[PDB]
Amino acid sequence: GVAEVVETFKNPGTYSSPVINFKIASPPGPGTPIYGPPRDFSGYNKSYSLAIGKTSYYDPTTGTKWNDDTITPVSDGQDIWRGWTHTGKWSFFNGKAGDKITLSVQRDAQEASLKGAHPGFILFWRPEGGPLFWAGTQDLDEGQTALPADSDTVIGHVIVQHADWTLQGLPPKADHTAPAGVDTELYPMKPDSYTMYYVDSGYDADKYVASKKLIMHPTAFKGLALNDGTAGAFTKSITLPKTGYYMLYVANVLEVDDWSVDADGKLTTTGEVWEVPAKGCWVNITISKP
Ligand SMILES: [Ca+2]
Ligand SMILES: [Cu+2]
Ligand SMILES: [Hg+2]
Repeated sequence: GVAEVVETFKNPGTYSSPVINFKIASPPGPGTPIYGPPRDFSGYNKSYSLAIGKTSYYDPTTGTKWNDDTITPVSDGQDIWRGWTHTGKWSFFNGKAGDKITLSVQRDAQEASLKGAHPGFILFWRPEGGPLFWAGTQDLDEGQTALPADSDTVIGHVIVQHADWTLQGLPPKADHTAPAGVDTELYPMKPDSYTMYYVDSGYDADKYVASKKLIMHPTAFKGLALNDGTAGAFTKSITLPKTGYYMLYVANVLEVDDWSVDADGKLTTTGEVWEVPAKGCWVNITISKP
């Protein structure tokens, strides 16, 4: 591994390369929007707070699973539920090859004792070096010549958490470029495709109640479990493999007594750990150096 998941563009569609926003902080509602500052962690020792949806990270409500064909036995890599792109929250940073940093997500100071959050993340590298405008994708098909402020494209509405992610069949694009340094044999710049290269991912595996279980796959994400004895938080050391622009996705794993997905793919749970206030589930992402 890692697996590579290859999507086929379709607009309207799940894999329509929709735009994400780096300020939106309010929970999966509307609800009435809350926007904060853009979550740029460039320079590091930055920290931002925002709300994450109940099952966003490993999300049966997506009705979508993928499978990871790089796991032996392949049985162990199947029916991996996707995360939701838009009930997670997106951030970015610019950085340098070899940069040694530490990512921490934990319950927000003001929710410090409410049980619920089991944050996880995915970190991607975008060899294009910056936000990617692509005309004819979902939210850029109305004559736009640029991305809206504080926004960027991602492949689709339901995301893979342990794979390189490729979109193919895009409206032909003559200016799909990378900067001078990028090895375009390893990281090709296609007229009709782009890839989000996997960097790292993990989630908080510490339960609030040892008898309970996480809405999480039995085996496929074994390498991604993060255990530190503290429910509601994880920390992770990350060395940046490349110079340039990184895209960070953070979302939530839900703890339950039991859960089930019925024939019509409806999600049911019992005994949810979810003591979450009117304002929603708030976490704080900090990237520090070191
Ligand atoms: Ca933990
Ligand atoms: Cu979405
Ligand atoms: Hg919560």
